[PDB]
Amino acid sequence: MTFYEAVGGEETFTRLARRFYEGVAADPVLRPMYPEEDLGPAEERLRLFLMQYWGGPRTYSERRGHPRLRMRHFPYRIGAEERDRWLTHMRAAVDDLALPAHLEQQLWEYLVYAAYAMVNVPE
Ligand code: HEM
Repeated sequence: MTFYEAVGGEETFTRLARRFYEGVAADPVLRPMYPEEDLGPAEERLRLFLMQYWGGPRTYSERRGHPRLRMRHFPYRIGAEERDRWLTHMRAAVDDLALPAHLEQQLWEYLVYAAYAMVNVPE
């Protein structure tokens, strides 16, 4: 019984990636930063990544290799502003998930830390 299975498995992340990406999609600043006309495959990459990370299927890494996230975000201008907006849509996406307090909190803390860590603009 992993964290993965406990929070609701695959359909929880689908829900989370989906709700996060609607928030991202409708963001004046974040949206033009996702350089795809179609945001479907980006959603998908997130969904899979989160699954894998929390102890679900290793699909992400069998499709793309290692996550090396800080490396993969290297092309992008991720400063305090971009991070804070990313967070706003994650919070909203986590909230809608309506997970039990402790499971919510662990997932949130991770997401917070990871974004804080993703900031890569010497500033
Ligand atoms: C901190 C603010 C962040 C910004 C502005 C940001 C921005 C982006 C952008 C523009 C892309 C490419 C999307 C595309 O393909 O069109 C991307 C990819 C991705 N992001 Fe972030 N990101 C942030 C933080 C995070 C965090 C905290 C996580 C994970 C917990 C994450 C997970 C991913 C993953 C898994 C990909 C695709 C990885 C792959 O290429 O296989 N990002 N991000």
